[PDB]
Amino acid sequence: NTIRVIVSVDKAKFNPHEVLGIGGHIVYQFKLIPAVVVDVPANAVGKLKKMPGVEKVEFDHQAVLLGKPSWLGGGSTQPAQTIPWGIERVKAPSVWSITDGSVSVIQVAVLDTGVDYDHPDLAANIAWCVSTLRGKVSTKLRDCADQNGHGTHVIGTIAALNNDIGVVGVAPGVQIYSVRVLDARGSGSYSDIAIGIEQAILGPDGVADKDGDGIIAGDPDDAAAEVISMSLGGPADDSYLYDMIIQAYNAGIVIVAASGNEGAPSPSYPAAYPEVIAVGAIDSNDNIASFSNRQPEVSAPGVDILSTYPDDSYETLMGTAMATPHVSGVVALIQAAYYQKYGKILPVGTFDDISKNTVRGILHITADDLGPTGWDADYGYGVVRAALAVQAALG
Ligand SMILES: [Ca+2]
Ligand SMILES: [Ca+2]
Ligand SMILES: [Ca+2]
Ligand SMILES: [Ca+2]
Ligand SMILES: [Ca+2]
Ligand SMILES: [Ca+2]
Repeated sequence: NTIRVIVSVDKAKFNPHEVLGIGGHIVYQFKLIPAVVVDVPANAVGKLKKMPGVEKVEFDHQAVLLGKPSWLGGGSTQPAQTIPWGIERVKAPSVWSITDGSVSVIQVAVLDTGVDYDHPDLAANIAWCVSTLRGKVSTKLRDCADQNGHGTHVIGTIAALNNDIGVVGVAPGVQIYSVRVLDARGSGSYSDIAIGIEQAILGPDGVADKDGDGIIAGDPDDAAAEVISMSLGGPADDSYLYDMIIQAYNAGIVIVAASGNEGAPSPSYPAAYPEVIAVGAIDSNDNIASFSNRQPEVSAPGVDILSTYPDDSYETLMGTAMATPHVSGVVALIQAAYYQKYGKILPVGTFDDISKNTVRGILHITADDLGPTGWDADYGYGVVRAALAVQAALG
């Protein structure tokens, strides 16, 4: 009866009453790209096409969480802090006395099923809690809360607190924007994801560049996250989503996503974009996971990953979804350390980068090169290493 559709518009010519006229609804007018999410009856899609200036009509595609409960089972096994093997594998703990992410200009946004925001091992690091489900940006704690468990896990992988209890993240001091883009079942429309990406550059104040100097990420006066981490993917590549991705990147934000769990020969979207670092999964033997989609950029612990889980609990999951937050957390350390030393963050790399000069190049060079020498289709450049990466960033 009604269908959701994302129109790419001439914002000069385009009038939302026109769609309202044809029985439609306006879902979300993008702040950062000339586009608008709409509901139209099926027959109107014709009409919608040359509304002035509707220049492109794109359908709303489905993306899916990329982490699942592990074969080995189980919880936090002791009433003290556990360090999950993957945290130690990506060489995080030795960085912390330099930084643990707690540099205050630095935020990581995590677009997922939501967060258990008052989790005793998360709560202090959760700086903003948004949902974008169904096109409506909500900031109600009841809407922004994790109905699934996955985003809670993925977040504790980046940022669980270094303390008494539970687990610890790669960056246990970094601030987290939780942007709920996937429903209770872990399904998400691209539109909601695109909006989430926009919410992550806007930050809590709804403005991309308050103060007008074209510095977004790494700007103390702006609320923009510096990392957007997506433990999700789907098979569709739409141009308004890719445009949003180019908005993030241009803001100087590092974008990180799961390669996918299908054993496919290349990454899903958004991982498959040049501007995103595609992350594949290793196990505790440094073998590539056979589920891990091939031709990632880097790989990271992704099998039998103990992390935070609702409600105030912990669980062990697996997938390229679990690998991803290790990479994101390793970026957060890079940028935090870099900022703490120089007045400034590093630029996002490119995929090709083998320089000490960007986040991505440093990643690529300090990674632990497993399998065949150099970048390979299983490991990418290899397994990411916080300690060596932060040493490069500051050397
Ligand atoms: Ca802890
Ligand atoms: Ca600024
Ligand atoms: Ca400024
Ligand atoms: Ca920031
Ligand atoms: Ca709770
Ligand atoms: Ca290799």
